[PDB]
Amino acid sequence: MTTRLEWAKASPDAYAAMLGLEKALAKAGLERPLIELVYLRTSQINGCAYCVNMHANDARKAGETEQRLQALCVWQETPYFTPRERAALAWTEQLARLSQGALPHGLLDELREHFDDKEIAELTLAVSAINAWNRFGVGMGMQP
Amino acid sequence: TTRLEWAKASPDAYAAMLGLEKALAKAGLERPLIELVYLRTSQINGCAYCVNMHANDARKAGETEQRLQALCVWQETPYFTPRERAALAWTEQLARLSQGALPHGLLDELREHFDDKEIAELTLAVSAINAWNRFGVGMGMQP
Amino acid sequence: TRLEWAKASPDAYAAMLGLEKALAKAGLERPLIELVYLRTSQINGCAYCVNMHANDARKAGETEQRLQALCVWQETPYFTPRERAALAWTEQLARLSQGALPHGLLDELREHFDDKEIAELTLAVSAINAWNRFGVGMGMQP
Amino acid sequence: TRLEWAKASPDAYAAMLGLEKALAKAGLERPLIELVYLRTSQINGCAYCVNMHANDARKAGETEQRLQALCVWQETPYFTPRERAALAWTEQLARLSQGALPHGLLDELREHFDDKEIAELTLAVSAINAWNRFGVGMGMQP
Amino acid sequence: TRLEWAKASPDAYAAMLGLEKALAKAGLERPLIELVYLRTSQINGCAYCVNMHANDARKAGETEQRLQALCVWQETPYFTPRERAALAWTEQLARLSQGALPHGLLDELREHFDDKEIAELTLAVSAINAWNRFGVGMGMQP
Amino acid sequence: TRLEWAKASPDAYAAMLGLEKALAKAGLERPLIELVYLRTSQINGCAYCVNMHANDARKAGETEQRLQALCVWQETPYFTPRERAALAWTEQLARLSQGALPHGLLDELREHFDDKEIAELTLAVSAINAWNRFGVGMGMQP
Repeated sequence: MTTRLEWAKASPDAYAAMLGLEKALAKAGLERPLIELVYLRTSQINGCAYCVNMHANDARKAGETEQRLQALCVWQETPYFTPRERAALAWTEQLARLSQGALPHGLLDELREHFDDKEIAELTLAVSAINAWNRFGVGMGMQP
Repeated sequence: TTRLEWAKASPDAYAAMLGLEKALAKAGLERPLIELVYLRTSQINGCAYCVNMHANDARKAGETEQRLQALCVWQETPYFTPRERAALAWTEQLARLSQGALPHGLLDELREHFDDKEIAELTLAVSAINAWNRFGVGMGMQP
Repeated sequence: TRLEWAKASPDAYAAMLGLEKALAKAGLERPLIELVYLRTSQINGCAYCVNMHANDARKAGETEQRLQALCVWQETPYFTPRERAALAWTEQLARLSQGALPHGLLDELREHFDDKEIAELTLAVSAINAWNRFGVGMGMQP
Repeated sequence: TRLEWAKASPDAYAAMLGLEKALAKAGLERPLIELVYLRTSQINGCAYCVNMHANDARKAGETEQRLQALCVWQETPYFTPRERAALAWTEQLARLSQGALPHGLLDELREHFDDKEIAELTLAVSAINAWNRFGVGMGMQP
Repeated sequence: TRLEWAKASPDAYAAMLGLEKALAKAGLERPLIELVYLRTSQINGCAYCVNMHANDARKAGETEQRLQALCVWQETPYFTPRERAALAWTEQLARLSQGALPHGLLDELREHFDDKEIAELTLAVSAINAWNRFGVGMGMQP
Repeated sequence: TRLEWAKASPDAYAAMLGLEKALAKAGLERPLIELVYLRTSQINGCAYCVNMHANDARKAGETEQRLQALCVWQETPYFTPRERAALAWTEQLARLSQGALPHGLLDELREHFDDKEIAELTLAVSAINAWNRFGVGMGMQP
């Protein structure tokens, strides 16, 4: 990492609070490989190069396949993802671009074809946290 | 009103999110600035639950009907301090992170008004409301 | 202001005031017109109009809760089905430059308004769209 | 038309007609106004107004080359520095809902128009923006 | 032009011409291809191509009313179902960078065209999208 | 695929292949071309092309760090000045439907490439844009 402002040095509290997001999802029932896809697809949408690099590397270390890794930015028209992963990425895409308009009503319905309500909160936790990391990532000018 | 009571489905999720709130309660950054950050991001993201909560909180604190109504269109008004306007510029750009690059001279601009600890706390504020909005919209919360 | 356009062109101003005279004599509820003006001025980024029409709406006894929730009205229970159908029209027509409007849309507001009300709502929308272009164009701050 | 808005509200029709009376009296060139009208109608997707104003410009003869190049006017050499300035304005005010307008813009047109003219141009912009909303919303088709 | 690219790379020019050579041989009707070419060049902001294909279309018959209405074709009564299907395809493939194609679109197209004609329509779309890229990139003017 | 377009139109497919034959004879580095193809397909949403060009880039060189960073290339240190100039051109021309090309942009790539190289680059950009339209349009999946 290179950065324009060492935000964990300047505010240990903020850094500790953000780790708390990670600590809660580390405990989550939701699969780590799904979460990695959510982190990776979100960081791509948000243009956070540090987080893209980080989370591609982690998904790959856990053996994520180069085929799914390269195709994730265009997942909709690929045969590579399960209906469960696809519902979670639809959620991810829409919630990454929340500034752009209303979220479709039936999206949460589609999720619950594939996930229980606890998984959905954990999923939304993951979206929420990466969107948070990306904002420090890009705002503080961090680079891989 | 909600479609999914997520704080009950995942107590860990809720605590962690409260964690962000506990950290900003300890922040040096002023609460009335945090309220405008929260209210404005909530407007941008279309979180009607959060817009309602944070408008209400700013007002009780609080904080002036003219500034609350003008906030959505702050840029072209004379109601906000140079420092508030630096933070609101930051807030607008970071709400719309999916939409493109961040103006590369922008962080330099809020360095004219905040120190680095404050920048970090501001970005924490920006990041937390962005997160709460994702919950408010995702779970279909209404005022 | 950057350019006092009413002094520059008295004719333009009186044509613009004439829009207000036509809808001052409209059978459409004033409080609703106020919400059309405020929402449109929000969408178009006209601080002068936002301040003016929030202030007039409040003066006329609109609620703070409704005034602060207007920008996110879709996901609130504060507005009547009638107000909601007008605000959906307001929103689409504010953004006319950004694509087609759904054809089912006029049929939908037809369920809430008669044809004279629709025509009057559309005048309201056009007028504030008009006022907003002068507001922003000429650099008016509130 | 799906809805006879002039029949439904005679006051709306008369107010709008009054905007056309003000600009009929204005100093600003008619051929410039027809380009403003046609370009806005293109951006707003009002097929009724595009057909009406392209026909009217052709009738006053306006020049098929300029009519066909209007929609891409920026990278053509068919338009004057004064038309280009008015068309930049037209473009920005059509799209007012999409964000703020660049502050240099009003400064730039003051290099080509005096303040009375700017007020008349802006009236033309607002007027056609208004007609387009009636045209599209009421489902007019040529 | 800012860069005479055919001279710089006669090979590039030769492969680009090969697109036009294949479409010359196509079953698909020339007047439809001109509309596709015209509408794409409008959308992509290539004034060079706009000028060229409006001119070609007209000198081949085709009708001032249809040429002025092309840019708002959707809300006009001027175009056949066959042409409407190709223009929707054209609009969407012009704006490929802006999101996904409706899955229904190809099926819709299949009601009016055979698969050979679709392939040829896609070639046409692809070719003008290619020509506009040189046209705008190399700073060519009409 | 939803439509075997090479069988429906052998002539379309031969023409498209002739674009690839021309760029195979180009001086422009193949590694640079695979990045332009890959980045364009990402932007245009062609999963078929993204798979193919990710795979060919990896075969041949080239280095997971770069493949995964490409979609966010601007904010990485992984790409050379020459490559960054070509990727700015690629991004802009991918999104031609969205506005005017920045006016100093050719002159910037001109600091890194001679004119032949910038007919070849623009040929690559144009060809992958064309391939993406067949891929998305015919509903091809990897």
